[PDB]
Amino acid sequence: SMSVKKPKRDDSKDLALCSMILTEMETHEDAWPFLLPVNLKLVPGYKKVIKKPMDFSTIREKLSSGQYPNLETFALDVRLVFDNCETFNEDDSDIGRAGHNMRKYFEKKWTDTFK
Repeated sequence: SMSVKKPKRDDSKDLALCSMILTEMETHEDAWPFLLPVNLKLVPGYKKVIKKPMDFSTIREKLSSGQYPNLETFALDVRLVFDNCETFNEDDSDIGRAGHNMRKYFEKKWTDTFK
């Protein structure tokens, strides 16, 4: 509350560390469904169904331009990529499996870097 604060957690490296995580997600062999925005002209149903499209290149541009206020807004966009994937793709599909694999990969890096 006013003039009453928990001890200051050092967040000065968060930007660099989210960049490193994002690099590792970018270079994973199962990243290919997620590297670029879904083409809304060429994929029937996507525009109407997925209210907030997100992809790794969009996260990279947001990260590089100071559009994440803190490390949690960064995690929310990464998770959005996988949530969108599950919304549109069957689990038993190459893309559906890719999304589960990448979500697992991300959540481990996230816990190990920050928790």
